[PDB]
Amino acid sequence: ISVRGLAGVENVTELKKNFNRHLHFTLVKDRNVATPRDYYFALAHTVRDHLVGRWIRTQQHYYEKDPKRIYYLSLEFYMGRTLQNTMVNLALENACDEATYQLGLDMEELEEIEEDAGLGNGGLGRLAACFLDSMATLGLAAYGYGIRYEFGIFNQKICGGWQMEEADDWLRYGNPWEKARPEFTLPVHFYGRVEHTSQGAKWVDTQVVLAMPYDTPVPGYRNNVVNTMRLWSAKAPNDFNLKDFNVGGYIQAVLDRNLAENISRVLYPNDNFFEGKELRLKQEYFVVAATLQDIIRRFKSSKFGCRDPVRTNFDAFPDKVAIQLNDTHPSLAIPELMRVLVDLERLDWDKAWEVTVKTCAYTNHTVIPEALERWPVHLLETLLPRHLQIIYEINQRFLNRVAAAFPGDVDRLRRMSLVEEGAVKRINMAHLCIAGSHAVNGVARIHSEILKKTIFKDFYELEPHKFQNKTNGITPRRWLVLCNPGLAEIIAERIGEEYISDLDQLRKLLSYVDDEAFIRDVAKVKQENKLKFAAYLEREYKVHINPNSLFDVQVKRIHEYKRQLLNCLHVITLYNRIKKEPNKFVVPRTVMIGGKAAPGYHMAKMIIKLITAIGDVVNHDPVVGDRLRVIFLENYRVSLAEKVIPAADLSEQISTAGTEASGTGNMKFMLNGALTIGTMDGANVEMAEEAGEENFFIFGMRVEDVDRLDQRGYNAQEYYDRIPELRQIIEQLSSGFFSPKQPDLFKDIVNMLMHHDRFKVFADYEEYVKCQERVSALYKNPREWTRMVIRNIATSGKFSSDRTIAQYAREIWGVEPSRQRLPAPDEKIP
Amino acid sequence: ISVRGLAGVENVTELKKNFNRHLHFTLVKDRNVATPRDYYFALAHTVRDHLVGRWIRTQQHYYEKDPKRIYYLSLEFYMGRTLQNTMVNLALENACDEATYQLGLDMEELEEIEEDAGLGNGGLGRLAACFLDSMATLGLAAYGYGIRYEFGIFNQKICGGWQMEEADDWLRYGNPWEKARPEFTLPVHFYGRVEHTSQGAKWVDTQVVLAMPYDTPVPGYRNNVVNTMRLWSAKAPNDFNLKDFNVGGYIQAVLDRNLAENISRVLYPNDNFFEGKELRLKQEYFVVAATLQDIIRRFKSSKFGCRDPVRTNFDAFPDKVAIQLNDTHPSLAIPELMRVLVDLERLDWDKAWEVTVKTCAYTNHTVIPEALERWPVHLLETLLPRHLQIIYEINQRFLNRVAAAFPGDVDRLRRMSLVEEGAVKRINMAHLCIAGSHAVNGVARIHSEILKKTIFKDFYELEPHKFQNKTNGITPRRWLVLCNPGLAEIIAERIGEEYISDLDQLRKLLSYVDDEAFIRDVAKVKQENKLKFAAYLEREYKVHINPNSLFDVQVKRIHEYKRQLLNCLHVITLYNRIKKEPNKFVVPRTVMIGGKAAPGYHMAKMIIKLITAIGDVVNHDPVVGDRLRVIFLENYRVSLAEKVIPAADLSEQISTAGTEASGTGNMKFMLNGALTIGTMDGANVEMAEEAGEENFFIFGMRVEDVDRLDQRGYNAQEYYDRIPELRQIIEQLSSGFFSPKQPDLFKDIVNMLMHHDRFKVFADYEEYVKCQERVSALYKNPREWTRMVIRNIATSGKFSSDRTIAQYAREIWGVEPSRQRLPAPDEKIP
Ligand SMILES: CC(=O)NN1C(=O)N[C@@]2(O[C@H](CO)[C@@H](O)[C@H](O)[C@H]2O)C1=O
Ligand SMILES: CC(=O)NN1C(=O)N[C@@]2(O[C@H](CO)[C@@H](O)[C@H](O)[C@H]2O)C1=O
Ligand SMILES: *Cc1c(COP(=O)(O)O)cnc(C)c1O
Ligand SMILES: *Cc1c(COP(=O)(O)O)cnc(C)c1O
Repeated sequence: ISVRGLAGVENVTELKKNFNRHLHFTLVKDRNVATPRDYYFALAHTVRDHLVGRWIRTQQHYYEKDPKRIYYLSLEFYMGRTLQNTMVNLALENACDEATYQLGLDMEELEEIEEDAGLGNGGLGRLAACFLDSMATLGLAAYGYGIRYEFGIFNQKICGGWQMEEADDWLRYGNPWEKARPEFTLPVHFYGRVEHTSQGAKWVDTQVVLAMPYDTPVPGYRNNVVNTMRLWSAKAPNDFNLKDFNVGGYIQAVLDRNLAENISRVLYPNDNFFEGKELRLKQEYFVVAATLQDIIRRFKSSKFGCRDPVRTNFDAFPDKVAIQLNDTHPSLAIPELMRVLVDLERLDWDKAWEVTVKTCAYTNHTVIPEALERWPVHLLETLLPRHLQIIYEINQRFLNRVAAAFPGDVDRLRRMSLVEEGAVKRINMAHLCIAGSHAVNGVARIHSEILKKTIFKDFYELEPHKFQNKTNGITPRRWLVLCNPGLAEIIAERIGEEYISDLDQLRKLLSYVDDEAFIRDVAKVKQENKLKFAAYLEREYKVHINPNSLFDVQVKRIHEYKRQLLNCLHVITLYNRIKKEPNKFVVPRTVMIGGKAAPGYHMAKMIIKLITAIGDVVNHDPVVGDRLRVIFLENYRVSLAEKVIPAADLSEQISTAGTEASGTGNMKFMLNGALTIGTMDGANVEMAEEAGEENFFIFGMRVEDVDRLDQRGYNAQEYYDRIPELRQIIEQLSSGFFSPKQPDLFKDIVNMLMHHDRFKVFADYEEYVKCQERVSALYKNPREWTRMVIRNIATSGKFSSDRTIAQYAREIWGVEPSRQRLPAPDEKIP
Repeated sequence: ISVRGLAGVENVTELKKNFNRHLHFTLVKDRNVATPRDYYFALAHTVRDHLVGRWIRTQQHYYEKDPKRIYYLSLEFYMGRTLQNTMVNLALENACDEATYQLGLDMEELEEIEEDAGLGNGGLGRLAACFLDSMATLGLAAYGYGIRYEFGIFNQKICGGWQMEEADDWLRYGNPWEKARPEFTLPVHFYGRVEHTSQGAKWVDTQVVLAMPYDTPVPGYRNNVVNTMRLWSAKAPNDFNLKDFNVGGYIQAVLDRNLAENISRVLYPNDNFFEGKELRLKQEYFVVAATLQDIIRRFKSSKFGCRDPVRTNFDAFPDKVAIQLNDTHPSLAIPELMRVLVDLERLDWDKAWEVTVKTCAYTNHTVIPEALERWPVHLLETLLPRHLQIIYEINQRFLNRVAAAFPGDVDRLRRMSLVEEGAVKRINMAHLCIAGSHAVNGVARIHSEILKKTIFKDFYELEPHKFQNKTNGITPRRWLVLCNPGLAEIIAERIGEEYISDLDQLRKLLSYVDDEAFIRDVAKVKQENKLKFAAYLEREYKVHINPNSLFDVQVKRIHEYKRQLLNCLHVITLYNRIKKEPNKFVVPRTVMIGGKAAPGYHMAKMIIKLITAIGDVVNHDPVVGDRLRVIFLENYRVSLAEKVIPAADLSEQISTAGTEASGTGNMKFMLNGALTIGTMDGANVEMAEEAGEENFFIFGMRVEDVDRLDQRGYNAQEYYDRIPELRQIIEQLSSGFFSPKQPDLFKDIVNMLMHHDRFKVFADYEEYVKCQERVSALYKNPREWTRMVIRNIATSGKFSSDRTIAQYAREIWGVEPSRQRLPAPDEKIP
């Protein structure tokens, strides 16, 4: 059937009876009233059963051996569905497929019932998910720590071409994967005030919110290792949240509990954008405070909570603990670790600081200013008074370091301060992270250089040793084996299976680049993938596409820097040329654009309306026929990505050079047989560098060109004046060609494009359509297109998160990865 | 060990492995980190497993056979713990005891970990719970329908002698008994307006709240029948509760969902008291609306949703459906059933009314005015506009009936109206229930007569056939076998086990009233019970009592009509007499008073303070010694009741004649070997009548005396003037003898007692202490005390809820009870 494992005689039988056990005992249903949803749960529970054994021995193991622990703090974990992934990592896929088949059910139909764990916005969140899978696969004693939002990223609905947001109640029917652990609930403080008494400061009169943990298993790939992702939930204490007496109402007091519990209710839907709301800040301290207590408790037991030097010496803390900050969201971990060490454990400042810096590491994910976290001092002042004091003190000592290093450089001092003066005083969380971490890293080579040359230049000069780079990656498991079994199979037919946990081995595929059978196969799976997607489209969304055309897709969050607008310009261009010479041949294309817009991002929502507007016109022009279709992919999410990417021919990664830190969708497309048209931005550089620029469609300005243009000054009128095709499009928008009933509908877009385009869309237009013409040319030659594809796939190995994690492990965490199978799952009950 | 069933070889082994299965697979724990709480859950899950099989066949059965269905609507279901009860009803107690023993655990210690299902306030709620158990035991196709509050009755804490309320988070660690059924979620409407168009009215522009059901199994006693208790939970729709667009905030919209969900958040903590809050009304319509849809859906399938006359003829509705209104809380069911039938199903008014009246029955539980539900019209007008219109129409036609029956009786008309004029117009829900039900019943013989003679006199004259009586009862299972296995065993040693489901058989115990062994035994278990309670006291609450003294206990909600104050007066009297003649012998007593006070009931909270105040004085007077102890039982609840009642010697049921509708705690004490000192109130009358007045300690005014006094006019001064002992107590309170630091602390109590005692406490004082002297006398003669006890126990049979239910079934529901074992639980998988 494929190498989804063995469909053993004993195990298929075993599976079936346990499926029935759960349907009866767990779901309390009988075959006569069971629905597909019930069947999905029975299976999920059956599958989950297989990894609890491993989960328990894994955790027990780490307790015995006591290795250094890696704590990945992130406010986002974009998990997606977990049934299939679990089957894949446990080699249960074929057996489950067989068993369910024998039970007269279609496993695939059941898999579609699982709701996505959308606890993330996009890149940053998905990265964390890929990392977890890699850390488990590499045998690291790692823990993912975050917030259990009961409402993840909103579900996107298109009404009249506009985006409509609606709550994502992903827990509505329950989550069979998580395990509530109310017995490990912890208290988290807010507000209050600071008392300075005799031997130390005291955080007093605080409001208490409780943090209840929920553990979700994270299985490594076929190595019997199952790590843990701990998500915190906010709960109100039953005392003060009722006991602070003297009138108010008993009922009201109870109803008001949903005020402390609002902390974990919903994820903020922003991308590369910072919103300074109090609820956000609360979420940030909540996950940090709870997590740290858990970390220290585990440390206090270790082998120190037995003997060792005997005396809670935190000197070994860094040798046993490593906490990675996914961006600045969990940045309060730094001053919080200090608070605990100094205020509670009573360590001297300097010893505490040494420990803190030595255990913390910070990862930066962007360089655009509006994304940078700068919290107003009055907010920190009210909500976390002691943390502010600690920050000021950290700042004080850091600046003194600077002054001593750069005597007299007074401007440098203000530039480097963690405190920003002006309208309102703010705290620069990024500066905080740099100062309190022993390593700072970018997510792509160019992005990392930009940090050193630009944004954090002063810090780099101060401590050059801190700055590193760790190019992002993706998990071959979910992003290949899971979503594209067809491709994985044919690759395995030639080079084996070892590449799934050693993606570098894909290079061996280079020697089949001239293989006639392989070329035919690679081309076949892609055709099968396109057919399946084209079907799904009519199935769940309804209104036909042509599977023979070129599948041109751009899927990612909607943003000005991502330039979906540039994609738009090209689409309109294709349309106008066809209308000009109707009876001239052109390579057919289905351009698919999908992505979510943050609710408050007006422009982004305007662009979504533009895309659908273009489709309204283009898709109903008889002269166009089936040569050009514009489709907006609704509710783009992980599960949807697993469907489009394998069916994509052309991948669009066209952000303005210097704006996309790295990107990861680009890597997803490369490993799945799509060709890339993009700019020298983020990881695109490393990808083209790995496959060879001849096998990549690069175009547009490089970072240097962008800066040159800025010196000069960007004037869009120029481009408008010299390119008639561009002018024609702009006047079509301006006159209502795409919005008849509301002719001025797109005035904001045009206005922006002509007068305040921060991402110089026009500057890259000419080179973009020219480049687009080259891909159309190559598509006309199936054999050569496919051969170029094989060159990309065979050369994507470097982009697996296993590689990324191995680097973090060795160069930052100080731990050694291991592909050693944990001692089976085998029963055991001590 | 006892007749808690057989500890079979095969089953104890089977139990043990499943206990381990759950500990591992369900709790995901290993023996090395498992805590008593974990062990409790493993067991609960193991036990629950045994009744899912029966649960499924029971429900399937009713579907096949299709009998008349009984729907018990109540806003309260005081369930308590359910682990033991389930073991008892399934004959699993000894086997589980053995198995856990072999696993090296103490079952009793684990049982104490289970949280109480406190979804009730007191009598009314517990009645519903006893009823459910009886309906299952009698094989009735019955369903308990209510609201799943996430916060039940508050947990009571005594601080400085005052009551402190704190949220009852009973779901904190999960509820292994319930089964969420999100697939059966239903919509419930609120607000909106009424449109009158061509063919009918339309309830329009309503706000939608969703009702998610949660099913809990209700096992009959050893008959393999497992009925269902369906509790509704409020959930917000993800559309409009987000989709009603045009600014507000996406985050805020999501956080505001906890506004529609507040409907099922907390139970109102009132007793015999009506609070006209909107949230209450919402809760009332919520349970009614959701339940009815479920009822009709089930009806539409039946055997009509196949064939029958073919044409949704609701003429058979009453032959297939019976809905019992537990008080007026679910009274909206009447106008709602009309709305659906008329507005949606399109039946003519008259045919709809005939059906409604024929399927509804109303149970009244009190006669005090402040407890009567009278909803302001402006509230119904805003929240349920169409229901108001229907009510007005019902009223219109009903009054026309009256006018025709009593021509010219204009005052009768206003008296009988469902609409009350005055300050604000209100709707008399009780009048509504009488008009729309075919039967109205009281809960005790005297209470039922009072209804006919007083409160509902006019209605009785109009339709004498509607009024009936159904004396309350209690379940011998929980209230005997479960809480007093010792007593149940010795009874069984003589007369067998058949009495557990046929309590009348207890009469046979009469022939052992002179049996020397029995007398010794009955006396022994009570001594053992007292020792165990005396221990528990020091264990969990701490500060000694004497097990040889007379256990004088009064446990029930704190209320003025319950007269805990009268009990107080007596206690102080005993104290004063001892202080007068220290070296005179008196029978030692431990008087225990426990009960919760509604948060807003100032007087009731003042009484709690008085009781603790008396104990402060009495318990620390050296001259008193161990002859008199005053203890306030904290957080009185079902699980606590199961502990005190079996250890009680004297039961206090001293409400002012005519105020306690029935009472059920009184019955609990009688069946557990306690003697009763009380007034001729509620079921006390029937109890004394059943055991013989010679075996009961009756005292005080009868109903007639109370009325005589009211004609005359009640003047407490008189009693104060003629009884020196009474005067002495009042001046002690007034002068601060019991409250030194705050001398005027009890001015409200004294003031009330002297000037506004609605329950003439003083009028019954003399006859009360005199009577108390007679019980002390009899306690001095162990052999005769015990013989009187045997007379009560042997004669309590009539007070089992099986009897009550059998009567409801035959005289109101029109169904025949059956003690037929359902065809085993045996596997089966169709
Ligand atoms: C999470 C999100 O929507 N935005 N988002 C960021 O703010 N930073 C992002 O991080 C990812 C992962 O490191 C980068 O690949 C991406 O280029 C960067 O924009 C990213 O995707
Ligand atoms: C529920 C509650 O606390 N109060 N409460 C009532 O309002 N009515 C009550 O109903 C029960 C059960 O029918 C009666 O026995 C009791 O006498 C009556 O007061 C009762 O106990
Ligand atoms: C991989 C992924 C992303 C990242 O896409 P980019 O093109 O790097 O912005 C975002 N959303 C989902 C659903 C993803 O799978
Ligand atoms: C039985 C019971 C009641 C009823 O007691 P009464 O004396 O009838 O008011 C109230 N609360 C609990 C906990 C009960 O068990």
